[PDB]
Amino acid sequence: AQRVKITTTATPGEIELAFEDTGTGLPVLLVHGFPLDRTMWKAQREELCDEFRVIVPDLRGFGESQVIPGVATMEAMADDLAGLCNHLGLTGKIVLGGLSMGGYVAFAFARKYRDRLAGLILCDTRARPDSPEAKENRRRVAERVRREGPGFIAEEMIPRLCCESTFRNHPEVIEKIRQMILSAPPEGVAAAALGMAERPDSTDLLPALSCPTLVLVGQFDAISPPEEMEAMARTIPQSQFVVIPDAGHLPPMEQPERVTQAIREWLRKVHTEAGHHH
Repeated sequence: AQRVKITTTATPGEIELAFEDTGTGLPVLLVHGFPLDRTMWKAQREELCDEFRVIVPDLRGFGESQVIPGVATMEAMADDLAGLCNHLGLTGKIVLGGLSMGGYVAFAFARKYRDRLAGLILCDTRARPDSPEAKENRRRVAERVRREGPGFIAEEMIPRLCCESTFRNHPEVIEKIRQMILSAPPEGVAAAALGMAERPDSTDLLPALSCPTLVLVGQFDAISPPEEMEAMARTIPQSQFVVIPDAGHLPPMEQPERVTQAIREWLRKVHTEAGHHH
């Protein structure tokens, strides 16, 4: 992995991001969820790099990236991604993928940087904004995590994040997810919780998308359910909708091969060398 100071149009104008960059060719940036880090996309990075260039950052406040106290808006996170691509000389089109919060970041990027997208991958995410009770819950999580750290988040969320078959067949995956949550910087978690509370509604963005979009969901996702994601896909032009069997909310980790294959086959259709040149 690398760590670089990037220039970003969001406050505070410069930020140090940790990231992985593996493979050559057409760029695919994959954005983790909340409270996660770049390692949640490790299987896809390590496999897709035979055919694509896979870039996987720790977002501001997460993993090994700089923590920026206050509010980390979805827009700011998207600005940081644009700045990372600028740093790397990836100033043409990319495919951008995200899971859950990472999907919220992808929407923010599509609003602002639509001309930089060859495609979008939306996994286990939602277009609606937070309800009032969800906003209040973000504030409560922020307040507490700053002081107590993320253990309470792991305790609440682990039983909800993955399907029963993952617990039974892949206890090592459960433990990796637990460690990922437990390691998340307290103030980074807080700043992102507050940022999520204030994200806009992306419902009307969806029909306005101008690139192919892959919509992926675990069969047993209780958090961003398949019925909701299917309904989302029906409003996105040039969508492909894929339900990953025997996965909950974290298909990339629970069913890594199925997710890698779904992404690979879709990328072959949408992210071509001739499109990069012209």
